[PDB]
Amino acid sequence: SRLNRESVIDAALELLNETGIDGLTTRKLAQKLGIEQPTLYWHVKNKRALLDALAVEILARHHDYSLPAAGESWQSFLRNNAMSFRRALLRYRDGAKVHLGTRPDEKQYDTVETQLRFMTENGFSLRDGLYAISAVSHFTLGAVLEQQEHTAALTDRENLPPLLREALQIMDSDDGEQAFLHGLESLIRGFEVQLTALLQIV
Amino acid sequence: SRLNRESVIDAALELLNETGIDGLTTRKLAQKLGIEQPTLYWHVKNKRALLDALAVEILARHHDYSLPAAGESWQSFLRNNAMSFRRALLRYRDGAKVHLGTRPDEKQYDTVETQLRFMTENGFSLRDGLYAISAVSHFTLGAVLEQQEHTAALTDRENLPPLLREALQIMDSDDGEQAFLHGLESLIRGFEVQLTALLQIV
Ligand SMILES: Cc1c2c(c(O)c3c(O)cccc13)C(=O)[C@]1(O)C(=O)C(C(N)=O)=C(O)[C@@H](N(C)C)[C@@H]1C2
Ligand SMILES: Cc1c2c(c(O)c3c(O)cccc13)C(=O)[C@]1(O)C(=O)C(C(N)=O)=C(O)[C@@H](N(C)C)[C@@H]1C2
Ligand SMILES: [Cl-]
Ligand SMILES: [Cl-]
Ligand SMILES: [Cl-]
Ligand SMILES: [Cl-]
Repeated sequence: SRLNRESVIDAALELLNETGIDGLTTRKLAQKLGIEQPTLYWHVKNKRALLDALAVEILARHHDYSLPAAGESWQSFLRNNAMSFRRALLRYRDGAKVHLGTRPDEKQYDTVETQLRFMTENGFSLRDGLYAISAVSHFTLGAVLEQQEHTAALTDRENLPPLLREALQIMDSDDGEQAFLHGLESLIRGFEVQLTALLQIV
Repeated sequence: SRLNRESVIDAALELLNETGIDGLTTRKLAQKLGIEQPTLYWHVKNKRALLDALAVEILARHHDYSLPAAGESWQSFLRNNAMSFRRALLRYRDGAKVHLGTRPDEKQYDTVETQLRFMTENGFSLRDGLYAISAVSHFTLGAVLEQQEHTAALTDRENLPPLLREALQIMDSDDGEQAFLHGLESLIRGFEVQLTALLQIV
């Protein structure tokens, strides 16, 4: 097959979706691509390189709300950005796992700079703006992680107390979206309390 | 070596700390234990079983704030519980990854029931209490994930714009704890706004 950047990543995304993060071995990638391993090594040195590139491409493909609308409130931007990030992370098997620990790629610099600048323009110190964005990112990654990994575990592997029993029905009543959106509102409002408080005790 | 539950888990925890979640293969576990693979299979059927058991034991060992103090506020319980959960997840390499997607084990039923009951006693519906606890869990897992995976990536693998440059210094100025604690306060306060609002628009 074609071994340009785009096609290697396509194939790796396919292989990820088919077999998860453990299936992504340079060995199985060579098979999908129809090549020998030294051929693949010329293009792709190791799993880390591959994963870093997949993380960027997952957002290029499916992260459709990466910048604020004109005059958009910071609350609304974080909300829309979070839902977009969640969507993108859920579109491939183990995609959140792929994203973990990545730092912004050079291709993403202008976008992440604008996000950070936008927060400071709305009254946050750089630090407080970053802690908000971070918290949103972290909560969204955890929520997605937990969902994706739960589904995996249900393909592999009775005296419940009553509240737990009900709580289990509730979590499993949708894909996680209800709990995620409730949490996201809580988070955004907590940032707001913090921001508006200025130097007052809060 | 001894192949009781306790010693198998000890060994697997050791192997996890030494080699991360990918190092935990039934094959490498058999070597640490000084046994052949069919011997190990009698005790441990597959990786999933192992991981589920490790997740429970990581909390038994290092999760020291799993229940509310007498008269403790719900805010203070969530705070103390979250910091405890974070500590426990950070005590082994890839321990958050080990915990992902696990549901409460029978050994943990009484504790999780009490957590859920405690929330409802403090004015939450079961559902809203669960969304709070979930959000805390998810945010803590993401935060820990991101930290642990970042450190891994720094063992494997220059025109930064200014805000990103500073933001990178800030994240890397500690182990993640500052951002985590700031986020946690934001989250808890957002739950409070939601709870006290009752049927009022908020
Ligand atoms: C600001 C920032 C971000 C991210 C990030 O990893 C990061 C970092 O590692 C160090 C310092 C700053 C940041 C994101 O992953 C990312 O997901 C991202 O790259 C990103 C994106 N590229 O559009 C986002 O939308 C952000 N959003 C999920 C809060 C977030 C922004
Ligand atoms: C309530 C609950 C919890 C957890 C959980 O996985 C869960 C679930 O999967 C379905 C329904 C309810 C819950 C936790 O993982 C756990 O980490 C947990 O087992 C736990 C523990 N065993 O002590 C905790 O302390 C909790 N805390 C991190 C918010 C949280 C509580
Ligand atoms: Cl071709
Ligand atoms: Cl080619
Ligand atoms: Cl022995
Ligand atoms: Cl034995």
